[PDB]
Amino acid sequence: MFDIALYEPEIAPNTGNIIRLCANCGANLHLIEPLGFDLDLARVTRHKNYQAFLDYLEQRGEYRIFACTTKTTGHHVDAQYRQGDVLLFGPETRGLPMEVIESLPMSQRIRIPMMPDARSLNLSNAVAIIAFEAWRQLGFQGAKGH
Amino acid sequence: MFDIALYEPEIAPNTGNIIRLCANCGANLHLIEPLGFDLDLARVTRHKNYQAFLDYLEQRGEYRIFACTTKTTGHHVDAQYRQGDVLLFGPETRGLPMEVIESLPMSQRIRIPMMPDARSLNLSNAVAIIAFEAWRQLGFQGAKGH
Repeated sequence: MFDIALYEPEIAPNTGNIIRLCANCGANLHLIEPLGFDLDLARVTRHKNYQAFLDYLEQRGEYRIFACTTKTTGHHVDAQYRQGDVLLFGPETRGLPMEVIESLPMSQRIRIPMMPDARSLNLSNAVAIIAFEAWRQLGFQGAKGH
Repeated sequence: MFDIALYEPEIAPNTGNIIRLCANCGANLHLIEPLGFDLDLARVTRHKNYQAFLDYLEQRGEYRIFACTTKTTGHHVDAQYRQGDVLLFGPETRGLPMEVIESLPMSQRIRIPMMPDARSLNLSNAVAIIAFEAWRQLGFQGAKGH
């Protein structure tokens, strides 16, 4: 239904959790280099840089990049997901650069609700939250017993 | 709006992630002993056993225990959450015992959708998924800018 992309991921254990998460919801995982670690992987694709990631997507049919950012008023539930959507996340401590975020329509910028004075989410929990909202809107197509 | 409870949690790093997660959605965290590790914590309460956990809840107004289990046809989106609900999770590798699950109405037993042949979810990702679905149904009451 959709894919997950990590921009320059930093913490290997998080990328480990996100690989398992991708198997549970049927997503393939895109890692945009450079990684903060050295690197089952049958659903994992590495891209040299953001532009190479875009060049790879153009050849593979319909897509939209939804960027996880605090720099928006729209939450992950307000977006309307479609087959081919890609859920993009920056490093846990830095988020995505402005040149990536500003390349996207305002409606493809999504923030996860949070209480005032809370710490950032663990990246893998943020992926799980957005991935399961996309999958909900797509009727959990592919789920066991469904 | 709601609280999270871990039955005999095993892996400390997961409990760490779930503490941060609880701060993001405004939940308090209940740990039902024994823990698999020795143990900010201002929102964390330890209970000697399941019955002590129930004795603590009875004195603190309206509640329902929703148990995360594969032993149900109903998914986390089919449940209708209310203020006072408690989201209960067993250890990642064992899940909850039958004597806990069977004490609950069938509508308080929830499973997260998953692809056939996927590994179990990391516990903290399963908590994030159910916690953010409850919070969605409760209008993300308390969220920044909301």
